[PDB]
Amino acid sequence: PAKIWCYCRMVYMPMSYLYGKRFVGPITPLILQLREELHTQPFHEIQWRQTRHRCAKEDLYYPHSLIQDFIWDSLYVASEPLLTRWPLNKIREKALAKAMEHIHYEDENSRYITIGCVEKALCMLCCWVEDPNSDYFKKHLARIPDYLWVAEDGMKVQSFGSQLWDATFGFQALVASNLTEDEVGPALAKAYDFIKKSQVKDNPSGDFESMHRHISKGSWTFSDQDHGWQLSDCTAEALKCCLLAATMPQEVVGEKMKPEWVYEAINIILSLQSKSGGLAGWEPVRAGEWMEILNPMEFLENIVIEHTYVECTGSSIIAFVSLKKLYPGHRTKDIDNFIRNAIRYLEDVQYPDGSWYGNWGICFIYSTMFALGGLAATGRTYDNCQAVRRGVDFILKNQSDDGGWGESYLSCPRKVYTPLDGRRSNVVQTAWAMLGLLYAGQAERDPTPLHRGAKVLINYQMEDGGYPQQEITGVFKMNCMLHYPIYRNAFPIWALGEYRKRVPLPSKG
Amino acid sequence: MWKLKVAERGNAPYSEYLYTTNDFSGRQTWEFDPNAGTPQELAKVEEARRKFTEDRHTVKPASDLLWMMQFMREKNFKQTIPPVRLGEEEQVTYEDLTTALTRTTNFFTALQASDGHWPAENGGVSFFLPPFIFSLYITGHLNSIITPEYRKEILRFIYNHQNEDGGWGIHIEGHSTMFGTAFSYVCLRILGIEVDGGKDNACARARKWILDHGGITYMPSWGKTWLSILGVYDWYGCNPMPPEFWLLPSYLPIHPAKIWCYCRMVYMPMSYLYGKRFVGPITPLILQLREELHTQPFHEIQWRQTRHRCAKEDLYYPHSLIQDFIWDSLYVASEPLLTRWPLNKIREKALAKAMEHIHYEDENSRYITIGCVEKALCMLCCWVEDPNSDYFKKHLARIPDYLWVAEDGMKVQSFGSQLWDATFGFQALVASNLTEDEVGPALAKAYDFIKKSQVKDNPSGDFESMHRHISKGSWTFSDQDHGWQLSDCTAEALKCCLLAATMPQEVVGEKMKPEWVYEAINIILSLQSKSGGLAGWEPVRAGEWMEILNPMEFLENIVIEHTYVECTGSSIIAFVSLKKLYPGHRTKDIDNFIRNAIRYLEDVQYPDGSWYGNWGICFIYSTMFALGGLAATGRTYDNCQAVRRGVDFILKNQSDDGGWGESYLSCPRKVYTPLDGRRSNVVQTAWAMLGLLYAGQAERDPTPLHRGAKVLINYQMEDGGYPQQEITGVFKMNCMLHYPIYRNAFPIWALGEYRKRVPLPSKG
Ligand SMILES: CCCCCCCCO[C@@H]1O[C@H](CO)[C@@H](O)[C@H](O)[C@H]1O
Ligand SMILES: CCCCCCCCO[C@@H]1O[C@H](CO)[C@@H](O)[C@H](O)[C@H]1O
Repeated sequence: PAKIWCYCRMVYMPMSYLYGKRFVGPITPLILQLREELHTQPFHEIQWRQTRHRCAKEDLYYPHSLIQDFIWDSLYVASEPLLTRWPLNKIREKALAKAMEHIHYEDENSRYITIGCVEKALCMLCCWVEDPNSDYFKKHLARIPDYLWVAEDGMKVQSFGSQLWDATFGFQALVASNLTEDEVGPALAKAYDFIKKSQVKDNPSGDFESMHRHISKGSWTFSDQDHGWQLSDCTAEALKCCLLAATMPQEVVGEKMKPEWVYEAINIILSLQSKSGGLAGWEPVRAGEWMEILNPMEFLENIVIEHTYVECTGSSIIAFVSLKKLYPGHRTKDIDNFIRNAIRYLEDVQYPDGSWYGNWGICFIYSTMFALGGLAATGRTYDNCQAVRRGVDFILKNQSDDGGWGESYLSCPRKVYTPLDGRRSNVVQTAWAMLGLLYAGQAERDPTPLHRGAKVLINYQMEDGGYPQQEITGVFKMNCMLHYPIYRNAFPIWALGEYRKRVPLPSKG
Repeated sequence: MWKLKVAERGNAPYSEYLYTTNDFSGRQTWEFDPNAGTPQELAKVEEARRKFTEDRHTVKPASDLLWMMQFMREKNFKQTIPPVRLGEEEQVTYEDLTTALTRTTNFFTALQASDGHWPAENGGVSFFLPPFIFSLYITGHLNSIITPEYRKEILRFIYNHQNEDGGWGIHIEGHSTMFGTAFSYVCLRILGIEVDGGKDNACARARKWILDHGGITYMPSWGKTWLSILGVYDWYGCNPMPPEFWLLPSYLPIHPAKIWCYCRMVYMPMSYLYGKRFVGPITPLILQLREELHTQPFHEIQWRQTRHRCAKEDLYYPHSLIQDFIWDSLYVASEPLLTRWPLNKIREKALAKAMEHIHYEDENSRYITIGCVEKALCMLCCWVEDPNSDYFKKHLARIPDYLWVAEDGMKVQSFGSQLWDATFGFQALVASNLTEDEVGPALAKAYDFIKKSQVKDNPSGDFESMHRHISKGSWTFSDQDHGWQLSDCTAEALKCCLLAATMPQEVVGEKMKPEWVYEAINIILSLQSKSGGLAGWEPVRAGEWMEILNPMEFLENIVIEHTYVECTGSSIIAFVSLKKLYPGHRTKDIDNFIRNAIRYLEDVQYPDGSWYGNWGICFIYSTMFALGGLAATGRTYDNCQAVRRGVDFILKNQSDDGGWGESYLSCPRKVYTPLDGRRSNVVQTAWAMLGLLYAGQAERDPTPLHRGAKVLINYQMEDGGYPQQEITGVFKMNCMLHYPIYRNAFPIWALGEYRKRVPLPSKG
């Protein structure tokens, strides 16, 4: 269990307990009258041993391997005839007790706001079937209304919080944009104090070490401080925000953080790193890529084991480069080595077409922006450099009739980069492309394409404010999708803030 | 008193009469004449021996000079042309290049053209000869087969290349290995030579290196398995390899029809030997030699916990945790069961199936099976079953087909390479301009041999559904007597045939029928992967996760095959060349295959602008083939994807005079270290020039090409050829190979197209 991914470990463990207990819910009169219409054959007059392997051709993304199917088939006859009529009392009871105590130790440290709606829902049943009358069940029931949400359509369910990530992105956009009226100072302070208060500093309760978990010291979460989960992606943006706000005057933004807490964040970031370059999100490395053969699901990919993410590597390298300007005072001979290790990783992930796709945003250029931002930091030029011109040429070759950029939700799963969505464009994707191209120093090279890129943004501006474009603009594990409501405004303002700073574009009137 | 002569002895050559397929089409044999002698020519042998003995440190390999010496009397050309030398950036004209070609081509084509090819050699690594010595010692025919005059030659071969530090190498240019050192010491000691401490008899020197490395328990699994048969090691100290893997309905994920052919044909005799638990007789030499080797008493040590002790010098691919756990579980699953209470039915059926599979395989292979080690092990496998038979005698009869002699002592040739080198030489000759036009008879005398070298008959018996692939009009790497499909040689053979097809009939002779090429095209199209490219023997079996079960630790990617870039480039250039002659077979399929293969080449490219190969030791060896296969589909240079990367990589890396060089350790480390003293080699420079030429850089900027051509004329010998001696070959990223004719085949090929591409006008 100390080898598999954290999400799979915390999801399948309640599944393991439920399978071991063979728990079946009460058969209400609705169940008996509804179980007949679903199945095309009679409910109890069918077979089940040979019906286990029937995969649909519509929901099949990663088919099972021969070895995996053979292992499951062997285990079916190894376990069911044994641990159902003559169950090993000692082994099964110890396994159930260990699962129960692990779930109890995990939920207490997670403050009952555990990762995933499905995982929390399954854990609620797992703890209810053990003791319907307790306090853990009541506290789990109390945090249920923390996930429901309302929109233009009916009520929906929010998988997890994202206030910290969007707040950091908005703060970075605001500070990058020129303070014209300078009245954003109070809002910047009222967000900075919240950001400071959002830092997770306490260790998980109990013996977190040697319990299939990693050490957390001054780390950041993705949802809120109440969770207490280390994630290198959000920490890299938080450190950049803190460093950029550090140089701002004290009299305008307020007090500043102590310079000793950043060392813990640097140590945590350096803790997560692979042997060939880059870093993962939660754990550095467990095993090889051959562990994915045992994937139970068929509509996802790369779930059992983690992998290195290019966006996190780019954010970490740009954060480390930004730190050098302020003060070099911690492991001068180690940060340079880490940067050298990370530099060669970015070149490997590049595809021959000149672009490499990400893992969270639905685009072949979403990770390109972060890579270009993290590549120009180490002095990578454009006239004479390796792999820098490939992304620029890829971006230039692919545009709309008016210079816009667009893709489709099926582009990433097929890994083909199909932009045929009607030759349309979106504000978020165009802003991402412009920001990525800006880090390459193309403003002084040839800003003529940038003129239409900026002009295709002003028309989409609403008189009431904001941009009315509505798209998911997010992917999850190459099959699932995600939506962000503030990306419509956060990124265009960020791009327009640096558009004037890079190229003055003089015009008296 | 050694004369090199074609065999022509199909009726009882040494001990048993054998059967040929095309009247000994290229059979290689060597005989020690009893009455040969010359007052002055025989004196050259001592000079050849002493030159290598004194320049072993500076030059590790040795080109075959005594072999080509014998052909100087048979063809007394006596040509006198000084080596043309140009300096101070003087532009060369057609005259100097034509003179150099006239001097370096006539003797090359007169070296050997009677049969239709040139005798080539592999790379002497001193790795598979101790198996032959052990086999001959265990069969009792060592005295009958190995004459005493061969003993001094093999002793000199062993002594000529020995590391002064004590630790030998896996290949000729190795450094501080345990397998090679131990095997060489055992083979030298078992042939009746005592223990001394001199420079010639360096047993005492090797004692210090053997003893200070934890005995002989740090050698790889092959060494332990081999010494367990000779009464030196114990079966409990190695890993279990049950012979029951061949009993399955071929539905399990691991079946013999899934693993590579070489591994399947090598480990099967190992499986039989492990199942039978056969141990050779303990001669008085064995008991007196088993004590000095081990640092502890022979029988007073443990073996169950000594199975996992890997040396830090001969470790390239460490074992995985799952593999070690599987072996540990199998050790207690099989040994307590199938040793004291063996399953009679299962074990007997497994042994019978292994025996019948070996017998069916050797008959179809004409007893010239792949690999010296595999043949040596199969000889023991068939001898322990029936010491008095005909298969054993016929195996014993083909033993002298592998021994070879060079400037150093007698060596062993792993496999034949006459067809590959003959095709390369023919391609070079036809690409070079026919100045005197007298190469026509030699071209015909090689073309008829090439036509006769085609394998057309199916393997005897039910070759299909026997873990083998269909062969129809295929080509082998060694000779037609083998009958093994290989897409690499077929691609070059088809190009040679197509290029010779457009030549006039009156000058080269008759031509092949246009119906046989369809079978070759079908065979080539049969081998292809689902993502692009193709393998050598089988299209695809499983994924890349099968390599976790690798038993060896000094190699990599042995259990399963892989796609080779060089073969893909050769196939695509052959297919493009075929379109010019006549499109008449699957017009909608060849284009699809080319489209599939095009995208494969882009993927294998490294970010540095170059991708290394698998057979030549260079990061640019595969680059030449890729560039040759990429410019065929209209890939330009000014505006194209990935074409400029290789050109920039080649331009950025040069010598002080524009030369190119690498090191044997560059490919294993995948770093492309050229720091060999900033030197260069003729073969590598010719490869680089040929690869750059396909990119159309002759009209772009031929200024770098001037020095690239000039650094070649100086290396030209007045007697002909180039004296540079390097292996210029790699095998599975750890082993090395040598080619003796690459010194001449490639420079002439480059010079032939140098004048054709850029005229370089100069009136005088
Ligand atoms: C200490 C040794 C106890 C011997 C078996 C106890 C009697 C049966 O006990 C049961 O046996 C079944 C099959 O083994 C399983 O259900 C469990 O082992 C156990 O509950
Ligand atoms: C149908 C079962 C017959 C007996 C199987 C015993 C377990 C297999 O084991 C083998 O069986 C041989 C034949 O009995 C015996 O020589 C030994 O028990 C053992 O070698």
